[PDB]
Amino acid sequence: SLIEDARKEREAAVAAAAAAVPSEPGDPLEAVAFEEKEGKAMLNLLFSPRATKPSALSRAVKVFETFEAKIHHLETRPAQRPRAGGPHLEYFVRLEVRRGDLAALLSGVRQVSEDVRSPAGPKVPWFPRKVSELDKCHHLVTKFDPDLDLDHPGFSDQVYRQRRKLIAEIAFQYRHGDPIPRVEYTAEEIATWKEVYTTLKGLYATHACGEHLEAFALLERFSGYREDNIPQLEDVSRFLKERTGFQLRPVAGLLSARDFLASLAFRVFQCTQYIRHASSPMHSPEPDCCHELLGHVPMLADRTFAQFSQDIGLASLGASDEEIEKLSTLYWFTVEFGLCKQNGEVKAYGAGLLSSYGELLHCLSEEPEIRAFDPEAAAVQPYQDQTYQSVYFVSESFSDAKDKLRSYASRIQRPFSVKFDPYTLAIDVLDSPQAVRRSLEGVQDELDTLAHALSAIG
Amino acid sequence: SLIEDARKEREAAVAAAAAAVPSEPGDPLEAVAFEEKEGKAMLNLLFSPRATKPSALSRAVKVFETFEAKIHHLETRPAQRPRAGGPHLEYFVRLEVRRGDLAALLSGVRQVSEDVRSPAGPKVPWFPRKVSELDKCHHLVTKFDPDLDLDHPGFSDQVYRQRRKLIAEIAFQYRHGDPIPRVEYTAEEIATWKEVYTTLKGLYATHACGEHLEAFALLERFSGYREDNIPQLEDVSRFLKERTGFQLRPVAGLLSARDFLASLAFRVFQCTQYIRHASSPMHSPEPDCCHELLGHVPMLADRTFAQFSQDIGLASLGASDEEIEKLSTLYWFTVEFGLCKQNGEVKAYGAGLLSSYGELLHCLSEEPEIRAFDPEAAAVQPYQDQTYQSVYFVSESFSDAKDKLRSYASRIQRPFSVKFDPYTLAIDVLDSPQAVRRSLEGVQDELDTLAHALSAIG
Amino acid sequence: SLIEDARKEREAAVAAAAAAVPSEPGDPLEAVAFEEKEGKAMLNLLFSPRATKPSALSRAVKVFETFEAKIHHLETRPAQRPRAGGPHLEYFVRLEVRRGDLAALLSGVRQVSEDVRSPAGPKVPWFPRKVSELDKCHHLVTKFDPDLDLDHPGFSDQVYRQRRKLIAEIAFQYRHGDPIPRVEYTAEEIATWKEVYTTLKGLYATHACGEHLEAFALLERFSGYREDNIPQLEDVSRFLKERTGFQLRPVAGLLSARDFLASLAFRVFQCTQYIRHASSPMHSPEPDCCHELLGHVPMLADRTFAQFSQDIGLASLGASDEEIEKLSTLYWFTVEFGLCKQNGEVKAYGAGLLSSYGELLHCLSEEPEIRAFDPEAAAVQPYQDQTYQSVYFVSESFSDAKDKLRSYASRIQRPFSVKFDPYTLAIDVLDSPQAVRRSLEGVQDELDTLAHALSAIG
Amino acid sequence: SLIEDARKEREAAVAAAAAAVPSEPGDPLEAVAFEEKEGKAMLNLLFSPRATKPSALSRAVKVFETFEAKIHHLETRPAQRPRAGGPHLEYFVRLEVRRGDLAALLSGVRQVSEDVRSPAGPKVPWFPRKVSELDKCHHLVTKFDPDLDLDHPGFSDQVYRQRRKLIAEIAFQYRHGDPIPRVEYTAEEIATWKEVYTTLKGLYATHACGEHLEAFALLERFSGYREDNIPQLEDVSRFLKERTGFQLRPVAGLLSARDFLASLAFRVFQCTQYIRHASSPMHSPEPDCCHELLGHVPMLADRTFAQFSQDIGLASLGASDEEIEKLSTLYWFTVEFGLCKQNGEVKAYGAGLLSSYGELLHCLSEEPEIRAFDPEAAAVQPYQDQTYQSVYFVSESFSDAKDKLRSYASRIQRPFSVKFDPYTLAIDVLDSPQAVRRSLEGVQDELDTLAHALSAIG
Ligand SMILES: NCCc1ccc(O)c(O)c1
Ligand SMILES: NCCc1ccc(O)c(O)c1
Ligand SMILES: NCCc1ccc(O)c(O)c1
Ligand SMILES: NCCc1ccc(O)c(O)c1
Ligand SMILES: [Fe+3]
Ligand SMILES: [Fe+3]
Ligand SMILES: [Fe+3]
Ligand SMILES: [Fe+3]
Repeated sequence: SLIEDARKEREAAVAAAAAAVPSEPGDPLEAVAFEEKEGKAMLNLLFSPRATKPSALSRAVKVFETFEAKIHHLETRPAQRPRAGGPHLEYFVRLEVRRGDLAALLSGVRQVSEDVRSPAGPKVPWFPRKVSELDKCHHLVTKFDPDLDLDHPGFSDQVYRQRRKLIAEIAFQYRHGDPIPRVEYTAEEIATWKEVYTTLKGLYATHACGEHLEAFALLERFSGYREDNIPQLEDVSRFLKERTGFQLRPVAGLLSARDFLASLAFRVFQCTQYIRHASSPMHSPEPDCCHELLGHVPMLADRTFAQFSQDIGLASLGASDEEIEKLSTLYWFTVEFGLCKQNGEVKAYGAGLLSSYGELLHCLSEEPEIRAFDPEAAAVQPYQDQTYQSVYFVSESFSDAKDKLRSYASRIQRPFSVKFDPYTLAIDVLDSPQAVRRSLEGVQDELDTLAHALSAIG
Repeated sequence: SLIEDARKEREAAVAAAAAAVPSEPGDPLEAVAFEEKEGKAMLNLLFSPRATKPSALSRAVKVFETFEAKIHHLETRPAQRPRAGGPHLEYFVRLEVRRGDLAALLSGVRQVSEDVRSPAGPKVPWFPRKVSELDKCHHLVTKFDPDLDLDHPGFSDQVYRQRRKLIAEIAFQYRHGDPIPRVEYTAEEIATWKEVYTTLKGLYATHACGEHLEAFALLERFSGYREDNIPQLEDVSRFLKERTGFQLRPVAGLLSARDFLASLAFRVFQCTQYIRHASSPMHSPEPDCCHELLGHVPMLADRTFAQFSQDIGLASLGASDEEIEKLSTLYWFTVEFGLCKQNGEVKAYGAGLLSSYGELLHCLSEEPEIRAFDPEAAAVQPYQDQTYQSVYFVSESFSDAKDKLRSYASRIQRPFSVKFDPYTLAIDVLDSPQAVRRSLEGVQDELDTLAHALSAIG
Repeated sequence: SLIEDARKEREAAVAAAAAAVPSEPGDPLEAVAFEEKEGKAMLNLLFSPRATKPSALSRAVKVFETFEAKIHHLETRPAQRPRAGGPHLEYFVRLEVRRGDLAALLSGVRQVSEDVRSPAGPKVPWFPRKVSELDKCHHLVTKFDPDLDLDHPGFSDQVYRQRRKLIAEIAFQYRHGDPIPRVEYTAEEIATWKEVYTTLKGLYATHACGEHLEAFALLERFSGYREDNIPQLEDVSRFLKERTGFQLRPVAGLLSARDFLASLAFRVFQCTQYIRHASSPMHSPEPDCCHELLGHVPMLADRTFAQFSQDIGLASLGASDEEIEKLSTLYWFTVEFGLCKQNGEVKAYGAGLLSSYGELLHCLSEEPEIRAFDPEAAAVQPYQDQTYQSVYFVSESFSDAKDKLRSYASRIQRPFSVKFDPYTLAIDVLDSPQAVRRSLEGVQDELDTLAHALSAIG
Repeated sequence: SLIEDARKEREAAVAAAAAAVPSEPGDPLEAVAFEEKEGKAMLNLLFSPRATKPSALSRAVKVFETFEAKIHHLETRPAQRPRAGGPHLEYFVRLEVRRGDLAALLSGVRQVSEDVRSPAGPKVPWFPRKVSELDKCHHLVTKFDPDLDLDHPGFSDQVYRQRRKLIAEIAFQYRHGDPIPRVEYTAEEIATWKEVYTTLKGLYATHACGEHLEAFALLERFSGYREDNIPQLEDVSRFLKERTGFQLRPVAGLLSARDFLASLAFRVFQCTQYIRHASSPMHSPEPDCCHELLGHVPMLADRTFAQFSQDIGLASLGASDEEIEKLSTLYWFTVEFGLCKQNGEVKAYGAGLLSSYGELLHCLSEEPEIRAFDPEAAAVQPYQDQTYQSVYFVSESFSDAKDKLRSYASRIQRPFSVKFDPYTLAIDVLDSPQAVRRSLEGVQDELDTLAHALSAIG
């Protein structure tokens, strides 16, 4: 339903854009996007006048100086000179005018251009830079939003509502760096956990990826994945951070696509503490604690898989809503439902595959269609809800998927790039060569250390 | 007094070696170092027989097979062939014999060699690999050890003893990953903190490094470095981790040199919660909470300085006690007492310099001797205790010190090398090329990401 | 016929091995391979005695010291300890004994082992290190060897024999660094060249790779590829060196597979000055000057293709005869007959494809089988002679072929590796980490230069 | 006298600039630098009008469109916004106008600005990109220029003039890629060569760098550096190319500073075939064949020294005349006269040091001043002519000099950067990130090859 989530997010965004028009029409000056800085407003205007004699842009620049505005950058470059037949007439302005004088001279600039817009298109969808703001803003932007899910199967029990309230309070009031508040579990949830644990463990020897099996074995040895005791979150978070360098974060409510992908970028995984309804233990209408504990968490213990997911998250940064949907679809057809070709046979590592017993049976059956993984194909192919998936993609080696994702991100246009810093666990934008040099200096230092090591050995 | 600490550690180690002889002399088989594995014992013997005709090593290897021992690696190579005049006769054995049969055939091997030893010298001083064991073992190895310091100035007040008990309980019972337990502060300690804060802040505008000043300003803005409220440890730890990727760890008792250097390697700094005695606010007999908060913590906020310290810690890994002393001396003459040449004039960034008002006055005065920093010279030059330092080293740029330390580590012999992983914050030994290739793969992946970024920009 | 050449070379080598046995049998000491150094002989012996009690290797090492031999390295390590079920009993010796005393004590060592051999297997097939020896030794090893080719079509004309004599004299007496001696061309050869040039150029607009077309256009513009004048070798060599960093070398006679691959490694291509027989202008029984000028030379102007060929040559270094055959087959199915998928359609870049008009027609026809390129598949699939090829491999991008060859070389076992130095155009073996560090230093210097450039730009 | 050469070159250049004014003054449109392309002229104009109300730049841009000109890039950005107090008012234009209409509308643009210039300053001093043009253009630019040197000591003999004619004909008519035309030597020159060879070899055991000594030994072993036979140029060129990857080029006449530095960049060294005058064998008024054969050639055989010289040459590319003088001075105080600190004592490797017996005696004497090498200090300190040098710089390790030169080039501003390609021995400008990525791809490929090698070893 995450593709549904991405579609809902993008349609909500476009509706907001569809509602971003002034209530009162009739003003041709309503499309001039501007922002105000230090009492004045900095903005931009583009003109596309045809032919060559009508070059009255002087009047427009006679407008700009009419109020002693602060010009950041004026430029003019008639089109069809660098490329012919694809661009159109344009000339770039960026200027700061007194907010009162801004409209006054924009009235005069209306005497120069009528049928064009500002040259600056979509600037960027905002994204965090460090883990701290990732928690702080995305809890503030996700405040006061309870989940109803009444029409969903079950969820009519008041005790379920109280448990949801408790989980929401724990997650929403949780800050970064803090330890996971331990949550109790009565007999019903632990019994359901025991049932699902037994049913899934008895079949995990089959159809499952060997990495998943070994990760599960190590976790049940250390973290305590047993039918009797449902594991908490702090212990598994510590284990993952220690070995795979990964950690979790409790969350509830309607998570967007963007925040989830940002979390994925920061090598942190959002999670929910409560589990599915006891009336429906075989499947859950919404992914729950057991879903991640058995579908996401185990295969997430792989260093290469974690790196691949992190690369996905990195590519997700600052991407437009369409690209967000594409990345969500790729996640669905790779992480939630992913197939591997190892030891000759095909095994399953998908989270959704590793979270539903019926889907576990169906995935390796011959009824559903299976094909080799393709980034673009997985990014276009649609999904289904409340029904078994019939189309699957297989990746024999996670390295192959990683490099394919590298290529996909490379061909994905962005006005910048993104680098991750595990030292401070931060994100440094890549829009000027100076940051590239800064990163390369550390790269060279690591290379020198490696050379010293190589000299030492032998 | 850390050079004194390193000297005490090495003399204790050699005394243990001086006490590692059997109580009963007269057995020429007491020097055969051996360890027992799986019911049998794996060990090694070397022989240096002169001339060339006495080559009765066959008898020794007639000894080895006399009990069907498990031979790991037998080798023989007469000396003076590769290098002449510096080595001596040797031949390497490594074998596993039944622990009962081991001594029985060693009796026969005594018929072959008498005046030689085992070929395996010092294997390695054990060191941790991840942060978890760094806490767990080094708290278990440092258990049940209270500090007396009665002869030290003050410390006769029972309330001071109770405060020391509280700090020791907090630190010794603190585990990795846990948040810092907040510790209260009565009027006396906060008043002393206010006094020292005022006295040091009023002079930090002078004689101090600009990095220290800006770090202090940022901390007092965010962490709350003010005379009224003494800052805690969790907040500053969070700040350092967020910006400089550094964290602290409470500790008490007699810290060795080795564990401190290992902590330094893991980008974690050991610290004490209590402060100096109110009777002696001008100086402390032992470094305290204010010492690190004002001497270590501020300058530690520098990315380059933190990296330099981390490189020091990395070089410290597995080093023999003599090298431990050398590294301690370098730390004393660089971190505790370090001078920088910036903006034309000379400023101070040393922790001890930035922790004593009298030493702050004395350091930039013309009475003490000042010279340019040299790694070897700082590693040989001695110290003094309870008195102002007269010899100082200056480093105009922390990068220069960093590369000099790189060179010093390069010329420092080790049977391996060390690499740091900030993703999982772990340590991977460097003794086989395969680990080098593993690291280089990630290096190449980062290079590919940088190339993609460079393609994107422009 | 190059696969035939590789097969002939390997069967000749094994026949020499089959003839490397002493004429007089009956001596169990005839299999002890040894070499003599400075009046003594350095060699090695292996023993595989079963069980554990028969450990009379002492007697063998009682043999070694019986003549005061010079022992380089004695080792002993019973098998089934590191790996069980695949190895067998062994222990390594390497020793130098007086050449007269060598056989005398080998007689005694025969009292210890009878059914085993020396531990050192195939050391290496010798290969050059620089361009100079590549010319000097491989002309000395290929001296006094005329080509007969009488049974081949044509070649009964005495004038053809005289032309072959002239070409052989020019090539065989040509030294490295010298300019190409210009060779005249009478009316017959230039007329045949005009005919083949017209026929191939009229069709090169079709079925041919765009890189080939542009390279041919540039060459005919500069080098002078025209039907009227047959181009010489010095001009095209200068052009290739200037642009693609490649050069040619005249050669005749029966070229082995090894020397050709070594030349390929050194970014130099062996060539013949004479052309095919006028009686058979449509096809040649043996590749000639026009074959390379139109099949090899043009596509060789590609930087990426030249790099790919150079990587092939690099992988060829020191490879055993079987691997030589594999590399030859890969060259045949990639260089001589290679298909590319560009601009949607499939084009041909194979040298043999680009050298035969009939094969040019046949290659893009639907009768022959066409498949995607696979390194292993192309290395196993056989060939045919004097008949059109029915099986072809296609590579959409030369980079894909390059990385596949990288992988193939990686999985190809060698006791060392090879690096190329275009500064001195030499080859440095890679068998010790020190050379790796030496190379990495230059790599880091280039990285620093790139960082300086990046800082400068912008 | 090379500093004199650089000074003469720069004063000639500025005199040409001082003579680049129109013969007829009085036209305020004579300073508008313009170039004509495809029948029209592309150029640029800058205006610095004070205050803010006089913003009549519209009129100037009303001028530009008055003839339907082709505008490449118009920009406007008032100063004091990004940086205050150091820049002045400016706005950038670059436009192409009909060459007849260009002056016509420039007349109107004179009504807008009078006291300013074009915004494009010095574009670049032209430099070659490959070895071929380096020879072709710099022989065409240096055509018909005989050397007089009559006032110089000796050189009154007609036979000397004839020898100079022969050398000039050989060098000036020599093309790249061609072998060195061998030049005969009568009894007088070979006798002088024998004398200087004996005198310099008898002292080269002293005061000389060990690298020079070993290089000389290897050359006299192979190339044939003996008093009886004066060595030619082709043999030594082959030797240097084979080992150090360096080659020579005959040249005569008044060589500029720029062409010499470009040659140095291309790892090629200009040289003269004739030698000094027999009347003055102890010293030469101008450097000759023996000077380079004994001063430049031997120490040039060092890989590190050759790399350092190549880095100097690389930095020299496109540098302005002042920077050319700086580089020349650095060459004089490093290559011509350089001191090294090895084995404890100080030795000499300077070319001029290694070319004059009297200067050889004087250099290691205590009369001249000796100091540690500094790039800036050597780039500012002046010289003397026909007299012994009194000031010398010493570099203990050529790597130190190399990295200091790296830093000096880094701080040297250029609108681009330079990279060398030994594969095709070419120069690729570094002004766009795409070329950086192209280079980095090959760097990564070499890294992958190194990783494969490292995997193979062990
Ligand atoms: N993004 C939609 C919610 C979600 C998150 C993580 C999962 O593993 C999953 O199956 C579903
Ligand atoms: N190592 C001795 C104790 C110590 C630790 C850190 C310091 O900064 C300091 O001044 C003293
Ligand atoms: N190696 C066999 C001879 C040969 C060499 C080069 C070729 O391009 C070719 O077609 C044939
Ligand atoms: N550049 C001035 C001429 C010159 C060139 C090379 C030298 O080594 C030298 O001493 C003098
Ligand atoms: Fe899931
Ligand atoms: Fe301190
Ligand atoms: Fe061919
Ligand atoms: Fe010189």
